[PDB]
Amino acid sequence: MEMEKEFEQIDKSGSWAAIYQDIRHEASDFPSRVAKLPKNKNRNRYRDVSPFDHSRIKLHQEDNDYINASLIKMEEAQRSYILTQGPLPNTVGHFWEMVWEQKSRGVVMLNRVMEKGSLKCAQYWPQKEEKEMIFEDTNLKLTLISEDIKSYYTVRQLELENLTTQETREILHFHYTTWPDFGVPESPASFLNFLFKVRESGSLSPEHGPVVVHCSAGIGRSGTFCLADTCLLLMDKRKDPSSVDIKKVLLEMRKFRMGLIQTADQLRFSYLAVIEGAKFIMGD
Ligand SMILES: Cc1ccc(CC(=O)NC[C@@H]2CCCO2)cc1
Repeated sequence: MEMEKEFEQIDKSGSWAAIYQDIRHEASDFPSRVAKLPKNKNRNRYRDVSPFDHSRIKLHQEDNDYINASLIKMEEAQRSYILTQGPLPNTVGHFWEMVWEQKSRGVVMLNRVMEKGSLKCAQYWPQKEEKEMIFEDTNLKLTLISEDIKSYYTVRQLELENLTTQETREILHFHYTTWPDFGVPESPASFLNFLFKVRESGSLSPEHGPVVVHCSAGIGRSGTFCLADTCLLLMDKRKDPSSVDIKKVLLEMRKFRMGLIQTADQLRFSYLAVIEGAKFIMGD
């Protein structure tokens, strides 16, 4: 069923809450035993958000291999994403270790460091060229190279150096800065513009490791980003773009990380973004 029509039918009926709870009821339940070990309590931002054991990212060290991050692998779309929480004071070094080990080109950030008067994430990147960061726990150095500040997002060029081997790589930081403290944006225009800038960069392409995507918990805004990308890619690839079922794509992605899309408003926003993006890409 053409999603634009399904959309107006849910809107006129006002059944967004009922659709959203049907998804919550049908979603996969897999074990998260590593996340709940007592040695990992200070590696988790929220007690109710854990990566499944089968899909979790492992750090390459014998000590403790645990990070709150999951590999979302979309077989038909031929896209992979790592979804992770906003790093904590004790996990900044683990975060950059994962970026290095997985060969990611891009980091996508969908939150501000402070929102609603509370800290949503650590200040994990350098704000001035001449004041670099050193993560001694993981033996990495991070330097700000350049910064391009626009109305809805900022793009930063970073240099990450493995101090062990003296290898360096360029990492692009895509920071969406205007998601509101409450609710979702009114128009998906600036979010779609942002997604097309990440795509243009090569960060989402198969010649690199998976893009690292985060918000505060790594399931809400982060969920919206990968559901919209994968849905628009499937509409490009298939003979009938109207066969793409956004609820079925979301349940497939929820096999790999729990809780993706946190509210009925985020579900409605995801529909709006896909419906609108399907147009501009090929003038519909
Ligand atoms: C939350 C958090 C924790 C740790 C760090 C790393 C850091 O800034 N370390 C200090 C020296 C001064 C120059 C090189 O690094 C950043 C952010």
